Amino acid sequence: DDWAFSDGSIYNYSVNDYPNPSPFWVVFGALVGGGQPSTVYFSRRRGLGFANGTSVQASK
Amino acid sequence: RFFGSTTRFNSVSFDRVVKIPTSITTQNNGSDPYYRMRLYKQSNRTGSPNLNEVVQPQLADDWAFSDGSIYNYSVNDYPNPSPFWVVFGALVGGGQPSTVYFSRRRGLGFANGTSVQASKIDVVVNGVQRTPIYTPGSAPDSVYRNYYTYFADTTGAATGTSSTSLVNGIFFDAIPLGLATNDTVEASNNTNIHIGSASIATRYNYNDGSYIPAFGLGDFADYLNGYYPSVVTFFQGRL
Repeated sequence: DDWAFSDGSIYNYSVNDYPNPSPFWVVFGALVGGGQPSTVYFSRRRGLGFANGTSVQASK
Repeated sequence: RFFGSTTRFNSVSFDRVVKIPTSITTQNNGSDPYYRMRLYKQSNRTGSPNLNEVVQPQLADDWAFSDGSIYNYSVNDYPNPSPFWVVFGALVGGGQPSTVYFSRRRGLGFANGTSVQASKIDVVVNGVQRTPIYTPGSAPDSVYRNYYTYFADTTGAATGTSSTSLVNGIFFDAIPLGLATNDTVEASNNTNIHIGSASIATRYNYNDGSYIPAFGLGDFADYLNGYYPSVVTFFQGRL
C-alpha cells in the first residue's frame, strides 16, 4: 500500500536507498498478496489560475 | 542530465550488460576529459553504496565501459570501452533486479575552455541558489541538491577543494545523491569583469548591477578576453 514517485526504475528497500522522483512513474513497496492483478486509481488536483496566478475565494 | 537510474536484471549472464540512460550520454564530445560518471547502488552515500570502476570487472559491484557486448573475465580479456554501455563483473545474488544510479559530471566552459575559480560559479536549482561543497562530509554535504565543482584536462580530473580552486565543471554527488528528473539547473559565472564598476556579483534579486543568466552565450562570446556581441535584432520570436 506504500507508493512513491519513480523514474521507471525498480526500487528495492534499504535503509539508505531512496527512489528517484519523476512525474510519470509510481513505484510500490511490495507486491499484493495472491499474485493477481489489481487496480490503481489516480486522482489529480488541477490548478485554475483565475486571479493571475493568485488565489480566489472558494465561493467564486 | 545529472542524475538517473536504471534497472539491472540479475537472471542471465547477458543481464550484466546495462545501457546508460540517454540523458546521461549526451554532450560526451567523443569522450572529452569532462565526460565523467560515477555509479552508485543506493541513493545515499551512507554505508557502502559505491560501485567501483575497474579494468577487468570481477564482482557484481565492479563495472567498466562496454560497447553493448558481453564481457567474460579472463587474465587477458578486456572490455571494449564505449560511452553508451556499462558491463558488470557478475550478477547480484538472489536473482532479483536491482537499481543502478548514474551520476554525471558536466563541464561548463565559462572561461573559453579554461578554468575559473570555484567561488565564481553560482548554481541555482528550482529557483533557489545552492551552496557548493568543498570538503566532503562537511555541513553542506548533508543537504540535498548541493553540488561539487571540479576541473578536468587530458591528464586527469581534480575536484575543487576550496573557493579559490580552478574548476570548470559541476556534479551533484552529495550525501543525498542527485536530482529529480525534472529539476532545473542553472550554473552561472558571476565574474563582474568587462562591465561597469556599479555592478555586483550576485544574481538578479530586483537589484542594480546583478547578472541575468544567458544559457550558452559563453560558447560564442569570449567572457575571458572580453569579446561580446555588438548587434542585436529580433526575428520570428528569436533574439
